[PDB]
Amino acid sequence: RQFEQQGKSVMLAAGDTFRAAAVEQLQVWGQRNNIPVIAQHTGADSASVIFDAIQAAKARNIDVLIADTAGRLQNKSHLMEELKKIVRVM
RNA sequence: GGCUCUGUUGGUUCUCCCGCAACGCUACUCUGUUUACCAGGUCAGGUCCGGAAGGAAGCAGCCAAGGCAGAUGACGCGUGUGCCGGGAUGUAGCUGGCAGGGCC
Ligand code: ALF
Repeated sequence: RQFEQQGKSVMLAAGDTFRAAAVEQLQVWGQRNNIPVIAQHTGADSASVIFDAIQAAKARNIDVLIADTAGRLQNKSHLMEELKKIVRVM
């Protein structure tokens, strides 16, 4: 809504396929803002979803795209490598 | 100014197979101690046979070994990691691009 206020078009992307009902939550937040939200399912690859979200945003000429991520502790290296994979794909 | 679904293509999930790299799981054995005579070995002391030479049954101690524990390698069972790994397969499910219609 903050980015919806000055007239910038906003689209949301769900990057958490791990936690339960995160997709549905961001879909609720997306419905409250009356803006399209791109997500697939729980368990899906996050980097792929975010990638497709950016591609779609480029095709739909979306001004601002916000990409969510899964909650992760810093002491976990594999999740850090996953996030690095997300960035690398982006 | 947005959206949906077809044509084509890129991913992803599930089922099956496999490679590399990156994180995590039992039963046995090594040490800690334990088990009087009635599994075994060495068997002190003592005792049995003998003039002598020497053998003998065998307690304790010790070592296996049998109970109970502290953890060591391979078998057995798993995976929200990376190479968007390589493949098989869906009449599948989800997502994106493009050629676009049409709906507003
Ligand atoms: F949405 Al969360 F940990 F609760 F990423």
